[PDB]
Amino acid sequence: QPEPDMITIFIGTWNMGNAPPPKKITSWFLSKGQGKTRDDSADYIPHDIYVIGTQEDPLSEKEWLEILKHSLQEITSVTFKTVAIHTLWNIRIVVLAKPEHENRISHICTDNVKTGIANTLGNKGAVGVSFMFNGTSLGFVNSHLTSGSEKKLRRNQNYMNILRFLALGDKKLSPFNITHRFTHLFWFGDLNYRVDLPTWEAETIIQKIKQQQYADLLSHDQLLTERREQKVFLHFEEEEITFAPTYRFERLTRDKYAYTKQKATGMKYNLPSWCDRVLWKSYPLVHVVCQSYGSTSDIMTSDHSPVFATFEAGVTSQFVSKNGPGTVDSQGQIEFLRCYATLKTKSQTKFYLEFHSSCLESFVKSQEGENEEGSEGELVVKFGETLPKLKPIISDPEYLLDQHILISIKSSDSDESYGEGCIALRLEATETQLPIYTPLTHHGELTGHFQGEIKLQTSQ
Ligand SMILES: OCc1cn(-c2ccc(Cl)cc2)nn1
Ligand SMILES: [Mn+2]
Repeated sequence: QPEPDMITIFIGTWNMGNAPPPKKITSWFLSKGQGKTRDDSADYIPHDIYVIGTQEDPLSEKEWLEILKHSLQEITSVTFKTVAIHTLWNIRIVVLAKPEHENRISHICTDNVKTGIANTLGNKGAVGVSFMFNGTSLGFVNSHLTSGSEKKLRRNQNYMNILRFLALGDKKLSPFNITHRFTHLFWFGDLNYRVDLPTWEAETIIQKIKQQQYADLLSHDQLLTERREQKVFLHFEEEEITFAPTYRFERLTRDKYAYTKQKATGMKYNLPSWCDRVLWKSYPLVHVVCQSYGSTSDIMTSDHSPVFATFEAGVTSQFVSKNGPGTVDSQGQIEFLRCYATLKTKSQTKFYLEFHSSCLESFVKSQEGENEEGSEGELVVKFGETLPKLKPIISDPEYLLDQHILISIKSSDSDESYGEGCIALRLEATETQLPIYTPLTHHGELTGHFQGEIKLQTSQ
């Protein structure tokens, strides 16, 4: 029974509005309703992994797991296995997988982050799950960010705190945050970004929605505008939105947006918004294709509609050779030529690189680079031909071309990372000098770039 090279992953996010779900929620898991929906012909075909994020979830873990498993069994006739469940207050993540994957899934981690301070600490934050699926690392974040149209900068701060403090994946990857630890990272939730249009335009927005004319609304979506200005979710993807705003509905129908200020809203307007979102970030040149992104029409217990997204995701096998794991394969090597880092820092410390990859027995430290003053005031750290030759554990090109090298540029003075990036080994050629490039980020913000050339030697 061969190992898969692709799986499908269902991501769901639903702010349940502290109400129990209705008796049938199968439309969510089938990707049916509005937007990019799943073909009817696929309805019986189970996804490999279902990741359910809820916010304002009033249920116990046991109660929700029973509903989820019985929903999936009804759809697929498969009894899904529980990989992980983690709850912070009323923010929950459930990961379910087909039973055939039980011996493919390992290194399961869970964590949460509480955002805010005093007044603003106690109900917002994020839960996350990570695990290995054979050779592939997968991370999942469900966040409930700060509410309110006039709090986009707080949401961006919440994002920055979650990606800095959520402790998932391989703890040896000490320079790297969750945005570099996984082959595929999915980040979803009630992100709470709003359509930034005047209050007076509420009924205009509603009439645009009823015409299915979303363009003038999406052009004011705070998440899209903050992402375009590189304020949040740098280097993440989101499928095009083709479904109506998922908030704020009158409960028990979907015919009515409830936007007006009420004592119950703290006298705030809740103009129709795409609060409920799914984004992803995958290592360079790994297959990931969004196959659905939409909202249900028939689940009306909450003032939010559920959102679904499904993905094809490339996965690799747990590779064994005669040599690695547990030794190197002399027939393999990774060389870096004419490499330099460009950093936004004012600092004048010397810098060194660390190279981290599961194709190495352990991470590799470089010698210090040569600082030059770049023309336009930047710091250029030149490594030229000084970088260590990396010795992968397996030389087979079917393995090595699927791997990735994480790079951290660290201060010699403090050993603190000034920038992290990732280089794919999925090269156009072996034994050939080829350009490489990654942006560098630190705690999610752009700090520079790393570029040069690479020369990969495989057994072939
Ligand atoms: O003790 C290790 C461990 C493995 N798993 C697990 C559960 C469900 C699936 Cl589908 C796969 C793996 N849970 N704990
Ligand atoms: Mn950090």
